[PDB]
Amino acid sequence: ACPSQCSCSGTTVDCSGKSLASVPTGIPTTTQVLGLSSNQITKLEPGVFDSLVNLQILVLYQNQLTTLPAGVFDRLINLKELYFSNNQLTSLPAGVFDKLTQLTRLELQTNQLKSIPRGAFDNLKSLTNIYLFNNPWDCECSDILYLKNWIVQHASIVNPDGHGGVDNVKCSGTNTPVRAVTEASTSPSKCP
Repeated sequence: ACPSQCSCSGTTVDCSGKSLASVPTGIPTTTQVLGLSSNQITKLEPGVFDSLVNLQILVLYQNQLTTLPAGVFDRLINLKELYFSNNQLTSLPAGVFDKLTQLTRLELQTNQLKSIPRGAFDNLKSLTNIYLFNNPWDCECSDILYLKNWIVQHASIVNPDGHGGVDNVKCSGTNTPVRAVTEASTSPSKCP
């Protein structure tokens, strides 16, 4: 059955724009597309998505999330697209994307991210487009070096489709490109 606060169309569950603070309980396990955008979600509980083994698209755009619980996406082995822009994310858990081998699209723009955990994208061997602009990347901290190395390596897939490319991943304050950060200019002690 469709959750009372959402609208359902086939295997798509549209819970967007309903002033929700919580993900509904009892989303059908056959769901392939889950829209949660434009709500009031500030915190996801551990395991909130574990049932959604058939999910291919997850939309969390325009909420107020600041962190994620460890393992939150681990059961989403069929995910192809993750739309997580326009939240307030300040960090990502280690390993958070490790199970998303089919992911082609990852949207992280317009958050509060300072760095990406080392190796976070290691298993994303289908990824064709990632968005990272409009985050206050902390280029004084040595934690930035993985992101720098990864965007330099994979420059063609960063911020495509008119979003400024690899150069639009910018250091907070100085506004210089993250891709130009040198190891010697960073410090492990200048890390919040």
